[PDB]
Amino acid sequence: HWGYGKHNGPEHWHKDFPIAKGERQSPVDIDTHTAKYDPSLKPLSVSYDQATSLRILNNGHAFNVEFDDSQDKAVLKGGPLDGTYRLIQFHFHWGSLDGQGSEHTVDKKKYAAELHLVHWNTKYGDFGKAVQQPDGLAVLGIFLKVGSAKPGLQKVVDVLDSIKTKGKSADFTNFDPRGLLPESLDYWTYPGSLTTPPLLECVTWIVLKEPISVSSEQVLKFRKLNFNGEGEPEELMVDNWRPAQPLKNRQIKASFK
Ligand SMILES: CCCC[Se]C[C@H](O)C[Se]c1ccc(S(N)(=O)=O)cc1
Ligand SMILES: [Zn+2]
Repeated sequence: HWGYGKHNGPEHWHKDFPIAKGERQSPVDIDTHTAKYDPSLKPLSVSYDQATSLRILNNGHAFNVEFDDSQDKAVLKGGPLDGTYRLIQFHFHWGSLDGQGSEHTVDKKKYAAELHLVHWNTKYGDFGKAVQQPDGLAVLGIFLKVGSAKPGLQKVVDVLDSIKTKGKSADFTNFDPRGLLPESLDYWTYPGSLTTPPLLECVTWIVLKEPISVSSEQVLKFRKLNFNGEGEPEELMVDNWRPAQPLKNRQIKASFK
């Protein structure tokens, strides 16, 4: 099965998922000098005041914080988007060392980690339908750098001991994802894909320019997670990131000058 090892990692994925070599794959390097300011892009609208978190799951590739998406409770609108996109889950990608871990890069700079807040277009009715559509998903990407602690991340860090291994889940109610945002909502945007199999070309990527700061102790706790199931030999959950893919016939747009 696919993963991030020597034998099943990103360079192998094309054999089961040929769209891996497609025309709008993610992530990409954001060349900040080549991205064009698009004065017609709107401010992002992030409306998370009524978000209902439910559960946290170790899926063997990352951990997902899942939300109630059965109503318009936590939505993303505006920016490059037409219509309303409902928050379904967030997860991270991170490194074994602070100098790697992000999926997107900025002028080839790798951050320690990257947060993905995943949303689906409500005109398609459910997430499974939305991933079959070129405008089905909107993923809000936020870089993490190591420095000062992020206080709004700590409730996530403290539960990870309870979901160490693949298939473990824990109740995770009343978590406020607004605590993970930076101050500025300035962003880059481009059409892309899921960054894991099945690599479907269904994502409007919205990547915030301002990173959030997390502490070394916070990311060290991410790196204590396991890819393996309980009672299997330990394989630390680190370097769960896909490298940058060819931009091909795409333009990255900036919301800011
Ligand atoms: C069977 C249900 C529908 C088929 Se999609 C299969 C599975 O649910 C992957 Se969900 C996924 C979401 C976000 C990302 S990312 N890193 O943000 O681009 C990656 C994957
Ligand atoms: Zn992701």
